[PDB]
Amino acid sequence: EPVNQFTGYLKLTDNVAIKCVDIVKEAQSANPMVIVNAANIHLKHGGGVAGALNKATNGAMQKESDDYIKLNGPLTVGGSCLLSGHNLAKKCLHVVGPNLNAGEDIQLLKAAYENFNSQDILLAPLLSAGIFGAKPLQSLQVCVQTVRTQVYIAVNDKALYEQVVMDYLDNL
Repeated sequence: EPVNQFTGYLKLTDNVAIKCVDIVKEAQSANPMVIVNAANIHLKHGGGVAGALNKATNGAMQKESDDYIKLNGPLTVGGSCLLSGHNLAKKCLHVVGPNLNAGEDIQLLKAAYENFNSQDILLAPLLSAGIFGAKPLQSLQVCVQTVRTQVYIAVNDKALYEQVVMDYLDNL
């Protein structure tokens, strides 16, 4: 029942924290109020983060998202909608980062991360990573520049995490 039980993070700034952990494992440990899904505009939750989250919900996320699309239609790249977080969190903020492999502009990551400012505390993946084709370190840099609320970022990427740590040490 206690929520937002975030621990073991590296605080990169007063707003942005990072941990090297699987986001579903971390949702179970932290019991967040808000989880971010790395969605596409059609809320088709397959592949990368979206598939992992939807699987963790036994497809409940997809069912709700289908109903949303039926009534409201697709999102816009850089946009978001707030839906149930099902068994992962109270709320899920579905945020659409640009897909560089679909030729979408990487600058749309600013708009995408601005959505995080609508919730006070969030557990999130880096947006536009995996086959969305953005280099995760660049996605992190935009997040740090843009997000003003408290975001806890879960990355399952040892290479990235150890570089982020090196950058933090260099900046002290």
